[PDB]
Amino acid sequence: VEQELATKMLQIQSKRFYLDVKQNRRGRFIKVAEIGADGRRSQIYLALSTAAEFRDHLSSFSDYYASLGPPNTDNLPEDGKLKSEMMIKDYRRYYLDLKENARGRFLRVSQTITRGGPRSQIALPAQGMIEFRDALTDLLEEFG
DNA sequence: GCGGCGG
Ligand SMILES: [Cl-]
Repeated sequence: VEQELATKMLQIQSKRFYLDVKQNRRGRFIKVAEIGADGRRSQIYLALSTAAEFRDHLSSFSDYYASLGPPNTDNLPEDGKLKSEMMIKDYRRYYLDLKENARGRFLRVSQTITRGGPRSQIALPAQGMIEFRDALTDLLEEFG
């Protein structure tokens, strides 16, 4: 029992993103879906307060990204976060990591509760963060 | 036209 309240769709590189504001008996939330070029779906759910936090943080990630030069690569593998933030809502944790690999820079958004439990993540090309931010802002202006 | 380092 989830009533749809508003939607936005974005095409970013080979991916499509849907931002949907919905409501159930406990309240309102925003669902963020990533659809890969092959059709693979990944989704995260956000309280509206968390969504606004997310929207706020995207600007600093974009500022940081815009200032970067070329990666540089030694001869060992690397994870490395270029930049990290974490958000919390109740028992849910959201990790925002700006990362680089051979496929470019991207924002990893990961949702977790416990080590042995359900996990969800989306991966947003760094070039799409401004567009994504402004889409989130449009929905936030209409809700909560 | 991708593609995102797990248990
Ligand atoms: Cl809330």
